[PDB]
Amino acid sequence: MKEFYLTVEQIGDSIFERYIDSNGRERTREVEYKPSLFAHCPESQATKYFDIYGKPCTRKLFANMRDASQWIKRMEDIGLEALGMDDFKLAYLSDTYNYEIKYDHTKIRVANFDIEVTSPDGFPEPSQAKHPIDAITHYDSIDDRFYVFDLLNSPYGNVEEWSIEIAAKLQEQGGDEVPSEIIDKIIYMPFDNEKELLMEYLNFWQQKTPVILTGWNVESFAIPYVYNRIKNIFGESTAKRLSPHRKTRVKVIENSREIITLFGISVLDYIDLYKKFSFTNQPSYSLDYISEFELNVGKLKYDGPISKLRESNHQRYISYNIIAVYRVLQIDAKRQFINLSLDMGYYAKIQIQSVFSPIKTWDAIIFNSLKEQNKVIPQGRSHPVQPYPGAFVKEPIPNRYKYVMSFDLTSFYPSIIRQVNISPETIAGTFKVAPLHDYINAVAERPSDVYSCSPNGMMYYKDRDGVVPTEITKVFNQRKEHKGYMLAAQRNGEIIKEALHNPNLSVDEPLDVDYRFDFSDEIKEKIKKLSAKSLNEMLFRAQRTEVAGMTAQINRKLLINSLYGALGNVWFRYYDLRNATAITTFGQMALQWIERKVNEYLNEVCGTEGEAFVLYGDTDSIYVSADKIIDKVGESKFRDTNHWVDFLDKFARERMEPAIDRGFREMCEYMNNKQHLMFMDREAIAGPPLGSKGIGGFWTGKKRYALNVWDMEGTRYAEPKLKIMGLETQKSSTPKAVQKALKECIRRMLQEGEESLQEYFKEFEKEFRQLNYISIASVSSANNIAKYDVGGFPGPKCPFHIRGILTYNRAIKGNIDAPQVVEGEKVYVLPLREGNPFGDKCIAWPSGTEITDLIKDDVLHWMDYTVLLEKTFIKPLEGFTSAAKLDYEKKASLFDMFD
DNA sequence: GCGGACTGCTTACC
Ligand SMILES: Cc1cn([C@H]2C[C@H](O)[C@@H](COP(=O)(O)OP(=O)(O)OP(=O)(O)O)O2)c(=O)[nH]c1=O
Ligand SMILES: [Ca+2]
Ligand SMILES: [Ca+2]
Ligand SMILES: [Ca+2]
Ligand SMILES: [Ca+2]
Ligand SMILES: [Ca+2]
Ligand SMILES: [Ca+2]
Ligand code: NA
Ligand code: NA
Ligand code: NA
Ligand code: NA
Ligand code: NA
Ligand code: NA
Repeated sequence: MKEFYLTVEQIGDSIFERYIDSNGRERTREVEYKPSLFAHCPESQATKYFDIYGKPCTRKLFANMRDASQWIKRMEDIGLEALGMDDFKLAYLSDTYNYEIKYDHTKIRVANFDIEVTSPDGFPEPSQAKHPIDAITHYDSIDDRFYVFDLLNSPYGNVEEWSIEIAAKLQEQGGDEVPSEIIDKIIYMPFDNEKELLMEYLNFWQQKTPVILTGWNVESFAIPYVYNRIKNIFGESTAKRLSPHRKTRVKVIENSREIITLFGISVLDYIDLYKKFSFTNQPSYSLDYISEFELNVGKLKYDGPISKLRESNHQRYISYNIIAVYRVLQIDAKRQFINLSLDMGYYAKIQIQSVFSPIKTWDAIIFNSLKEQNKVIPQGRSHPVQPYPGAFVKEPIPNRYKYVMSFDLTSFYPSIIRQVNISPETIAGTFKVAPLHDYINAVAERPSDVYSCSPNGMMYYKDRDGVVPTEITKVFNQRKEHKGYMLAAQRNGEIIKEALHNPNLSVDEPLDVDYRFDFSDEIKEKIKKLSAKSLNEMLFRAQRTEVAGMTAQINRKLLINSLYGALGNVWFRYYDLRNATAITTFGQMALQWIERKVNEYLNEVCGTEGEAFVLYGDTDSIYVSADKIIDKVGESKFRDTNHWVDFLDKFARERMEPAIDRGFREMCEYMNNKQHLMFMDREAIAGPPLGSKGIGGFWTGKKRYALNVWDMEGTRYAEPKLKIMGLETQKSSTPKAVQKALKECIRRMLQEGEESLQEYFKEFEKEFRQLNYISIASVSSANNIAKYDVGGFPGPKCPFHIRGILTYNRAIKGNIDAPQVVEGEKVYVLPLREGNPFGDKCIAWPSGTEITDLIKDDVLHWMDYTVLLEKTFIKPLEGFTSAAKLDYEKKASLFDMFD
């Protein structure tokens, strides 16, 4: 097989690399890499190297990496540019692996681990590491085994061995319900003291050294705690055995927080993977909370506080440690962020941990792309931060909208890049710009007949291929493939959801199919014969396939969009606001241009004139009021809801899209662009159910609307799905129960009507005080707590949630055992009625947790339900209903005087 | 006593 790297590090004049050889074995080699950098030279000096602008350069080979660094500094002192890859690790990887890396994941040691630390005095600071590590579970992906290190003897208690029999038993059975599919993969090891556990762990680590190291919060807790604990006990030299190169780096942040860097290891903390790649914003990021959200597994329920869990129930203590490690594996099997990371990493030829940085990722990609043409990359330069203009957003008239069709452009900014051919080395020149609306209205003089143009004034060559458009097209093509798989899985999902209305009573088995492809007629035929058993399991498998596809497409989308954004970041080698602005300005033109073209087409094809059909639009989308389109054919001529949905689908697909294609084709001509790539396709088909009192949709303002959707990008929903953007139902700061209640109000408004809404509202208002306090608590990040802390009391302009935290601190003040609110993390927030014993109007505590028993009963007693209902529920509901022009409560009328 | 304008903070949409 082709060789491929695992990890790479620069240590002085040496590149330390771990790699899988052509025989499949893991090796490690120390290479004294001789890097090359470049300097401009006279034209007369023949060469094969040129910078991206065509200027010749001479290659400077250095005896070592240190000599190359010094040269860079002297070239700075002289005042001349030093070209080439200054991150020598990237240069090494590029040289060593001059080919598309095909890797074998089964050969990469992926380690998932989690540790337990009993601490009687609050959170055990990893920097201090004063308390014993009394449990470690370490999953090795090559062995496919859970290595469990259990401390039986500790200054905090002596305990019996953990029982795997009991662990496997149902909770109802007194057991721990450690998933049966892993019981056989557990390798259990008890220890009579910590030193022996730790030393044993280090020896295990040496035989099975992680390449990818992950887990939940491993970077901020597990790793630094293990490192410092071992360092405190055995000394630093022993601690450094955690690095296959015996080199670590302690980077410190004073508030004492430490982040350790283990050379030769790529740490991908899963919480960081999840935050960057999941596209969620969660009220809490405890593994308990995320596991529930992702896998629908129950919360690991134990009696008593964690600080006393080991002493009282060591059996469950260890089982929960094992389960916590497995839950991250389960989440990854679903989301597949480790696969994504490996993929990206080997594509760009970077350290795997650098997938968190789109700039490093693209710098490496572009660099490799340019290296192949014997071209030389420019030196990084210093730039001041500058604001610059972005997308256009249409101000919508607040109102209801019965029938709505939406259209969106495909990969807008990356497409704009490819079309215009925007790249650092494809810049041709500039032109005198007319006001933006002159280009939008097609009044302005054609910018150029020789070059490709943006309305920001930039001109680019139409013949020369750009390195940026070239490499952004490659990833875009990947993105497009996976989206195909995603949508197919989605369409298959719906097919199964409908079939679940004819559950055929029988004992059957789930059909063998690749959900990434639209079910064949044969398969669709079979499906209509299965029962809830086989159907529900195919639905699950279809949804897992869809999610896997989502991860792959949405993060390649993120990557390419991040290349756009990078052009607007001063730390990007190819930073250039000429290009970044060329993209955004072109975008503003494109959108408002098609707004006009679409309006023109519809006023004509409908017959009317001067009517505004586009009611809203954001960046690259338009929402077309389709009332007049439906009215033409009249509602009578429709058999059911699905009928007119078919109608609009066909209408948009047959008439509107070709018209839009024509509109953009002309625009591309106007700007003399390299290639027409403005592909606007239909998005949503929304409207109330046929013959109902539902309003279909509504807008309250920019980025705040709801739509009752029947079709989305070709997927016809078995049941109508609510598309809600911006509204309180979508925000993580909104209490769970309020989100749910607000959503039902919206569903009722859009699907059923005013009467139904008032019915539900009256009900919710009556019963809402029985809601669990957590479900009705607000959520918020807690930044700069100390900034507003004046003697434990709110300083000037102290934010509401911060006030709540202070209230909390005072309430628990003194109790070293009470849960502490962490700077930067999130908190639940509740209002307290006047006269409460807390001495303030609100209180806050760490999100995703029950508030400490110390004060729980008092908080429950003094909750201000009235303020809760009015601030979090009624006010937003008032905004929804006012805009749509409805009332959530029956108004008083002249009829109120009749019996 | 408190509404309207401005600010900080937070969390959306693209
Ligand atoms: C979502 C998102 C969009 N944008 C910009 C660039 C996008 O092209 C533009 C529109 O975003 P989107 O229309 O939401 O997504 P997309 O057009 O890039 O690709 P697709 O529609 O097929 O899913 O807004 C960002 O810069 N960053 C982002 O995270
Ligand atoms: Ca011993
Ligand atoms: Ca788009
Ligand atoms: Ca059936
Ligand atoms: Ca054209
Ligand atoms: Ca099309
Ligand atoms: Ca689309
Ligand atoms: Na833990
Ligand atoms: Na159970
Ligand atoms: Na120490
Ligand atoms: Na049937
Ligand atoms: Na006309
Ligand atoms: Na969009």
